[PDB]
Amino acid sequence: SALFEPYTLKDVTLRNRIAIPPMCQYMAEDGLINDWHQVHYASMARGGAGLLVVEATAVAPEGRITPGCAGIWSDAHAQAFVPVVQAIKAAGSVPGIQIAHAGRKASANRPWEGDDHIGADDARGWETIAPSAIAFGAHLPNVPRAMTLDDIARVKQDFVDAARRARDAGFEWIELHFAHGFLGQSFFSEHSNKRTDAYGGSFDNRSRFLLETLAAVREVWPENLPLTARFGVLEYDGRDEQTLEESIELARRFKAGGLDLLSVSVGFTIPETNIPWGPAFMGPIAERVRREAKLPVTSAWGFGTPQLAEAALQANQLDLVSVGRAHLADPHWAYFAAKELGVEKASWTLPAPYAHWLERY
Amino acid sequence: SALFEPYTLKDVTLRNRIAIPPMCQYMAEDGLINDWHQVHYASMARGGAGLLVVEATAVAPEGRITPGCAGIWSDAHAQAFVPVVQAIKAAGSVPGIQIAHAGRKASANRPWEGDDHIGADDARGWETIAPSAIAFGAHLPNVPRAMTLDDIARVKQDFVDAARRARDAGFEWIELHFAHGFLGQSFFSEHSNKRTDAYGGSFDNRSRFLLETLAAVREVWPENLPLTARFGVLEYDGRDEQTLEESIELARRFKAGGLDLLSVSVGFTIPETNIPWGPAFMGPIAERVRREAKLPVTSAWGFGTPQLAEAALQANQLDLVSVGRAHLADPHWAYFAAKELGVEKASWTLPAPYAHWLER
Ligand SMILES: Cc1cc2nc3c(=O)[nH]c(=O)nc-3n(C[C@H](O)[C@H](O)[C@H](O)COP(=O)(O)O)c2cc1C
Ligand SMILES: Cc1cc2nc3c(=O)[nH]c(=O)nc-3n(C[C@H](O)[C@H](O)[C@H](O)COP(=O)(O)O)c2cc1C
Ligand SMILES: CCOC(=O)/C(=N\O)C(=O)CC
Ligand SMILES: CCOC(=O)/C(=N\O)C(=O)CC
Ligand SMILES: CCOC(=O)/C(=N\O)C(=O)CC
Repeated sequence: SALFEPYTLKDVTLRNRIAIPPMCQYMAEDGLINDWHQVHYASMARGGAGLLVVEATAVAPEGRITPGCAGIWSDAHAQAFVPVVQAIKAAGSVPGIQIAHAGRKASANRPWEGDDHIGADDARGWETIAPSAIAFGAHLPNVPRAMTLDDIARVKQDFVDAARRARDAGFEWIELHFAHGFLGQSFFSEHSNKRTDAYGGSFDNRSRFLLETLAAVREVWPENLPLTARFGVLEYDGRDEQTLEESIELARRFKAGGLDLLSVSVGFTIPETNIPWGPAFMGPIAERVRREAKLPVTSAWGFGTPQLAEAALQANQLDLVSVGRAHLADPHWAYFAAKELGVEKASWTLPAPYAHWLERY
Repeated sequence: SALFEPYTLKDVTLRNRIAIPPMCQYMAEDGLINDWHQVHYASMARGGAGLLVVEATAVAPEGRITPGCAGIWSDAHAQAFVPVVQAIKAAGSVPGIQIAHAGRKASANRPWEGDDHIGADDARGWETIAPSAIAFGAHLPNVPRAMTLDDIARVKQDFVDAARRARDAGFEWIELHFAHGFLGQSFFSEHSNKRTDAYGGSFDNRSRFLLETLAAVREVWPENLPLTARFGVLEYDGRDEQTLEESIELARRFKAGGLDLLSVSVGFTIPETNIPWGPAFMGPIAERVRREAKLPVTSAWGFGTPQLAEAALQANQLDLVSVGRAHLADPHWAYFAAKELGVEKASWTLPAPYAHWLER
């Protein structure tokens, strides 16, 4: 089964092609993770996935999405991740982390607590930042302040500091969150970036924040550990042909800047779109990025059945299959997949205290 | 769905009828649980089960099955369970514990490391105790030492101390392990109990260790928290009708002694048996014990599908359905069952960080 072949990238070897993509839990306090996260991540790692990318972790307080988001903006925040890193490794999985800045989508309620921008008189809310003073709209009406050049320098340094903290906490894989309408994606998109300086306008200028952030992180993140990014390559906004061509060109420049693998996603930069949700719908687009930019890729958004995952690997559309919600439903999804794909000794996808009994069940 | 109706026993209310029965993990060291157990129990509790009975926990070192078994024979051992109690409660489940003594089946290798008695030359092993100096046989050939009267008093006190520790660690449900061929079951069974003193021979004498242990635990375990036991009610040894009748009579005595619920199982006292493994096969026997002894019951051994579990409750064969191996496969099995049984807002069987997204 292709899904259960190992994968080597730099000094990291994953035991299979099942990756758990970053999934915010909204359970942190002042950026500090706790026993929610410890059990959540350790249990999924024991389930058999080869790579576990920890949820979007804010590089700065105002870069959280919500008051429940994890942060890594201080050394104390980084130290809180050490037991998570070590528990993932103890389970035989590889610990990664996505470092992030929510941009104009920040200062929002948890999804089950309204999912919308926090009211201005609520002490929990904060002023958001973005390339331009333009609101997302819909449930996120707050207008961000437009970043200064000093803000751009500061946020880049926050990404650098976060990457060095992640390295010292023991993460073996890093993902820069340049997708999903957050700060990096919003610098790239003409919908959200109306700047008139070196960071807006032309393709080079709109790419600049992302390329400079990557280059600054590349200095501090080790060459021997995968340096990855998540990027929304189209918006489903009626501009898909031109946006794909630009996004693929940016992927080529990411590769020239030392990126090892690209997590291919959707932009979600504005609400006025028509995303054609369906099983494995990103497969063909991820394959085009992989082939045209000549970089390994992962993707998500509907690959969460064993056969869909296997087919995407056999078609060389992906190098790793990211399976998110299925792992919230069943932390042992990798074992479920091993059974469904007929892996020999499938129960030994799990540790011995489970595997021994399930072999004979 | 009957499987998702709450259950009240004494002061405890379970959010549904799904119980996770005790399942040894073989991952402790010197009786002390660790990160293996912490994540294992917390994750299953978040999965939605209403009751989580922690694995057989030895009341004394020689009462472990293996060198990896949990213990509660000191106050430090009990404190190690506190974070497990807290995590189970934080998930909205109810924490229970099975306290145990493996008797002649003790001093064995872990199941994936041979599953057999540790050899006499191997310093990891220890001398085992039992009612009589007679081996289980098969893969457990070591002949135990027959307990002295002082040994019997000591083991009873160990059960008392274990129950007191479980109480003060915050467990809300206790289960005495009188099943599965271990010490308590082996006092009851004529196969293993050849004693000629007050603890063997007649029905009263064979029951005595179990009834005295229950009574001693009763003096320390709170009246307002369920006091339960697991007991093998037949062996499938060609003596089933007589063994069932006297096991049910003992259950009546347990009831009179304050037992709140009986986990009905098989004896496993000797290897020479013919157990008819199959889906929900214990249903009819559990129902007979429940009805004849007038005690609430749970059982296991093949109820691990949503429809089998639901059917057993609708038929009033069980009060709680114990689902073991399915929770090792999927620690969110209760959520899987809620979906299968058409529970409204089934995803909210899980906590919010999962439930919100799975609803959509
Ligand atoms: C609860 C939840 C939280 C998420 N948080 C993140 C995140 O922190 N960073 C990110 O890039 N994507 C995040 N996503 C998107 C997922 O990584 C993934 O792309 C999505 O769940 C689709 O994959 P699936 O169909 O296998 O669930 C999240 C998704 C969910 C359901
Ligand atoms: C790994 C494992 C460990 C077990 N440990 C215990 C135990 O500590 N105490 C006990 O009374 N039964 C124990 N059992 C028996 C189970 O509680 C249960 O009766 C059995 O798994 C059958 O239920 P199931 O068909 O739902 O798995 C164990 C079973 C398994 C698979
Ligand atoms: C809908 C696109 O946005 C996401 O997938 C997401 N959370 O839901 C994140 O990226 C959190 C950082
Ligand atoms: C300096 C080179 O940049 C370009 O010419 C360009 N657009 O202006 C593209 O590459 C389109 C993606
Ligand atoms: C023979 C059946 O015995 C069991 O089910 C069991 N473990 O497998 C225990 O009870 C451990 C205390």
